[PDB]
Amino acid sequence: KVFGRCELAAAMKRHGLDNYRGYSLGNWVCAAKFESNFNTQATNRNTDGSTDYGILQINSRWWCNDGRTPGSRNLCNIPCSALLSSDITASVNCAKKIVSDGNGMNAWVAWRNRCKGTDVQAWIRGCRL
Ligand code: NA
Repeated sequence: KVFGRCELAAAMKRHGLDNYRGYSLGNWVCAAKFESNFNTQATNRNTDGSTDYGILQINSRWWCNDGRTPGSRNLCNIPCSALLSSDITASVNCAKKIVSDGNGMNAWVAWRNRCKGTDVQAWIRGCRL
């Protein structure tokens, strides 16, 4: 599924992402914009052979099982495919564990490089939330 901006903002809020670990909804929407362009089916193969899955491009090295990332963990206790669902529940639950890991949203390199320190509230501007 390709979400609308305000549509994704609403889904993330509904699943308690807004101000989760102190990160406003605009941070989450910005990260999703640059990770996936709001496409739940987005995948990206990394050089290390791990893969990134879904609206927030969660990686198989730590967070999900894809059966093809040697020596990897599955800390969200999910098949990586669950992260490609039109239903963002698995992505949001897993993102809550990731953003709790110690480095906050710096875990998403694209959030650090493209969202961090920017006017992120622009990403929920005009949305009925
Ligand atoms: Na894994």
